[PDB]
Amino acid sequence: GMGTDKFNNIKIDKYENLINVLKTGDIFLCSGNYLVSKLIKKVSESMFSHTGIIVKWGEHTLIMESVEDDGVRIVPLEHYIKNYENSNNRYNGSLFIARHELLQNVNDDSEMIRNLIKVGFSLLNSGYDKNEIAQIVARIGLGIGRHEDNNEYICSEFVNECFKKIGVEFFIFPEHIAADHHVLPIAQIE
Amino acid sequence: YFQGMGTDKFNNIKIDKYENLINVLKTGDIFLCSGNYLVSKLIKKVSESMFSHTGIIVKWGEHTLIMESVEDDGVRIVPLEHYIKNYENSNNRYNGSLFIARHELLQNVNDDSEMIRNLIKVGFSLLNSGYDKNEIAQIVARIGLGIGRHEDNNEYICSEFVNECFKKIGVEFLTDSFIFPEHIAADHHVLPIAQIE
Amino acid sequence: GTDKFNNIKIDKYENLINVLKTGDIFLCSGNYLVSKLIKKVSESMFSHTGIIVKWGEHTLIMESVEDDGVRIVPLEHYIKNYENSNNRYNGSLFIARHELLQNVNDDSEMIRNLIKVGFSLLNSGYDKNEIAQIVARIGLGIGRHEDNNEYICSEFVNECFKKIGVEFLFIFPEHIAADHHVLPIAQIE
Amino acid sequence: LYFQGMGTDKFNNIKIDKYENLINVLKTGDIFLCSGNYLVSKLIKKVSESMFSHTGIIVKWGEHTLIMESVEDDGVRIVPLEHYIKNYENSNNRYNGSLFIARHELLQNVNDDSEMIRNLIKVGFSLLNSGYDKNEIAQIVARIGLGIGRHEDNNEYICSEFVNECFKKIGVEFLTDFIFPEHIAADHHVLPIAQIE
Ligand SMILES: N[C@@H](CCCC[NH3+])C(=O)O
Ligand SMILES: N[C@@H](CCCC[NH3+])C(=O)O
Ligand SMILES: N[C@@H](CCCC[NH3+])C(=O)O
Ligand SMILES: N[C@@H](CCCC[NH3+])C(=O)O
Ligand SMILES: [Cl-]
Ligand SMILES: [Cl-]
Ligand SMILES: [Cl-]
Ligand SMILES: [Cl-]
Ligand SMILES: [Cl-]
Ligand SMILES: [Cl-]
Ligand SMILES: [Cl-]
Ligand SMILES: [Cl-]
Ligand SMILES: [Cl-]
Repeated sequence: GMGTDKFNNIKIDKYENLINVLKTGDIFLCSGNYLVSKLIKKVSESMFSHTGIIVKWGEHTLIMESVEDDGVRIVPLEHYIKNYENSNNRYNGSLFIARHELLQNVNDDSEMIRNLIKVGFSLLNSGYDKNEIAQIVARIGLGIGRHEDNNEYICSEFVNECFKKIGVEFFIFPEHIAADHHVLPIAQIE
Repeated sequence: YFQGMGTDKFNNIKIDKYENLINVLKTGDIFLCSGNYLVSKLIKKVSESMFSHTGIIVKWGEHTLIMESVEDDGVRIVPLEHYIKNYENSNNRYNGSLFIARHELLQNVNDDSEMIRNLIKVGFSLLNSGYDKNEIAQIVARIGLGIGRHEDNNEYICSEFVNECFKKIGVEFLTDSFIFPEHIAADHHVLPIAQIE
Repeated sequence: GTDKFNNIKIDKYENLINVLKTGDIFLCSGNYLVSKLIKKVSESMFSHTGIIVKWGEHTLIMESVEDDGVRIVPLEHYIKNYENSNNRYNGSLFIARHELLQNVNDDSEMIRNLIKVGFSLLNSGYDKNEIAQIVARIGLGIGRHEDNNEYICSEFVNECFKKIGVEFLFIFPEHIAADHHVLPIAQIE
Repeated sequence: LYFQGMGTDKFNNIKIDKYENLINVLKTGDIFLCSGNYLVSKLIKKVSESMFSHTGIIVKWGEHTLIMESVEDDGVRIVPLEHYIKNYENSNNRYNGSLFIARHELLQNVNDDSEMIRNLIKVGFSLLNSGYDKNEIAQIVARIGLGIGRHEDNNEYICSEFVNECFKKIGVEFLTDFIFPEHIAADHHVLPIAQIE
C-alpha cells in the first residue's frame, strides 16, 4: 500500500540518537513477523502490523498502545529494542517513527498533548482477558470494526481514539495511519 | 448464501429436545455447532460453511460430556449440558445452533469397544489446562491466515483436535484445505442424527 | 491423621489403575506456595484432595484446583505433566476409599449421583479475582457463602459427598484424610 | 484497635479532603495508602496487624493524577487515581475501603521534574507488566498468608514490595525487618497528608 513507499528510503537512526528527537504524540509504527502481525498485514495489504503513541516522561521514552495479544498498556520503548514481551530479545520486525503535521509545532506540555495523553491513560486496562484477545484477532481477520463504547481495540483503533478526541480524524488499520497525508516519517530504528 | 455440501446435509434434519437426545448419544458421536461469536464467524468465513465448531461426545455412564478444543479457552472436557444452559460461565445457552452426527464406522461399535477406548485415550492425552494469551492469538490468527499447525505444537483448532483423535484410530478426514468443521460435516462417512431444539 | 498414611504400601501407577474405583479420594502433599499455605493453616501434610472417576479403563480426577478451576482431567497428568509443566506433580500422592462406597459397583446409583454433582460444578476456569479470593479464604480460615461457587479443593470433594448423604467431620484436606471412614489404599510410587 | 500498630494512630485524625481539592496538593512520589474490605485486603490486614491493605505511588502527568502500583489480583499497573474514586476495577463504583495520601520527608522539597523523581518513575515503569497470570496471583496471595518474602530476583510483588523497590533504587530504604503497607505507613519519614472523603 501507499504507506509502503512513504517509509522505504527513510533515514536509519540508532535508538540512542533518536531518544532526543522523539516528542510526545509521535506515532510508532512496526512491521512484525508474528502470526497476528501477518494477519494484519494480509487483511490490510500493508507492511505495517502495529502502531502506538510515544509519550516522554522527562528524558524517558514510553510507548502507549493496544497490543492485541496483551492489553492497552504503557511501557518503555526500550522493550521493543531489548526485551519484547518477556523474550529478552528485540521485537521481531522493523520499527519506525512518524509525526503528525498538526503536532509538529506544539510543545510537550501543550493543551493538545495533555488531552491526547489523558484519553490514552483513560483506556489503559489490566490486560485483555482470553475471550477478548480472541475477539480482537477475529475482528482483524473479519475486517469488522467495533461497537460504540466496547473497549477492545486493534492497535490502530486505539491510536485513532486518542487522536479522535483531540479533533484529528484519520475500520482502521495501521496502513491508514501510515498512509495519511499528515503523517510524516522521521526514522527507521536501526 | 456462500456455503457447501455440509450445509445441505444438515438442513432438514429432525429437531430433538436435549432430554430426549441423551439416550441416543454414543461416545464418539461428533458435535457440530454454528455459532454467532466473532471467532465463530471467522471460521465460517474462511471455510465457507455454516459450521464453526466440532467436538467428540463422551458418555460417562448416563452423563454426557463433550471433549473439544475451544479456541479462546483450551483443550477441555465438559458437560454437554453447558452448551444448553451455561456456555462459558454466561449462564445462558450457546449463541448458535447445535447438531449431532455419527461416523459410519462407529455405528456398530459398543461404548467399551477397544476403538472407543483408544479414541478417548488420545483425547485425554491432549487435554490441557487452558491456552495462554499468546496461544489464543496464534490459533485465531492461523484460522484467519488458513495456515495449519506447522511446528510439532499442541495448539488446536476445534476440527484439528477432532481429527487427531480419529486419525489415531485409523479414521482420516478429507483434510484438503488444514481441516475445518466443514470437512467433518461434509465427509461421506459422517451421518447426521439431529439438531438440538 | 498424618499417621494414617505414614506406612502405607507404595504402588507403581501402572499397577494401581486396576485397583482404583470411581469415588476413591485422591490426596496430595504438595510443595507449591498455595500447598504450603494449606498445610500451615490446617497443620497437615495434605494440601490437596479430589475424587477419582473411571471412564472404562481410563482414570480421571475431578477436582477444584485453587489457581485454576473446577476441572476434570487425567490422573496421568499428576504423574507425567502437571499443569502444562511436562513433569510430575511436585509432591506426594495418595489414594483412599470411603468405607460406604467400598461394596458399591461403579454404576450404582450412589456413584451416579456423586458424579452428577461434580459434573454440575465443573466450570471453565476461575477468574483472577476468584483465585485471589480462594487463596485469601485459605489464609483467613474463612468458609464460603452457600451461593458462592468458588471452592477450596476439599470444599468441592465435600459438596459432592454431601449431596449423597456422606458428611465429613470450614474444611481442609486434613479433615477428609483424618475421617474414621476414609481408608488408605496406596501411595503412588 | 489493640490488634494493630503505630501506623494506625498516625492516620486516625488526619484531615478529610474532597478528591477535587486534593488533586492540586498531590505531588509525584506521594504515597497512596488504602484500607480495603476485600478478602485479599483482609489477609494483608491480619498477617500484618494493620488497618492498611494497600499502597502505591502517585504520578502526575501534567494536571492528571495517576497511581502506579502492584495490585495482587491484577498486575503491576499505572492507572488514573479517579478509578479508586469512581470505578474500581471495572465495578463502576468507588473502592470498597478508605483512602489516604502521605508524602515522604525527603521528597517534600523536590520539584516534580527533579532527577530523583525521574529515577523513581523510571524504576516503576521498568516493572510495569501486562497483568499477573493465574499462577502468579495464587503465588502472591500465598506468600502474604505465609509471611514469606520474594526469594529469587522474582517479578511478583506484594503492593508494598513494589513501592519499596521504587524507593530502594533512589536510596530511600523502609524498615523492612519482608514488607507490608504498615511498615510504609509507620515509617518516621512518611508524613500523612489526608484521608480522601
Ligand atoms: N499489532 C501487534 C501484534 C503483536 C504480536 C506479538 N505480541 C504487532 O504487530 O506488533
Ligand atoms: N470454534 C468455536 C469458537 C469459540 C467461540 C466462543 N468461545 C465455536 O464456534 O464455538
Ligand atoms: N491444593 C493444591 C494447590 C494448588 C497447587 C498449584 N497448582 C495442591 O496442593 O496441589
Ligand atoms: N492490596 C490490595 C489487595 C487486593 C484488592 C482487590 N481488588 C488492596 O488492599 O487494595
Ligand atoms: Cl506468533
Ligand atoms: Cl527509560
Ligand atoms: Cl514488551
Ligand atoms: Cl464474540
Ligand atoms: Cl462451557
Ligand atoms: Cl508455587
Ligand atoms: Cl494438570
Ligand atoms: Cl473480595
Ligand atoms: Cl481500577
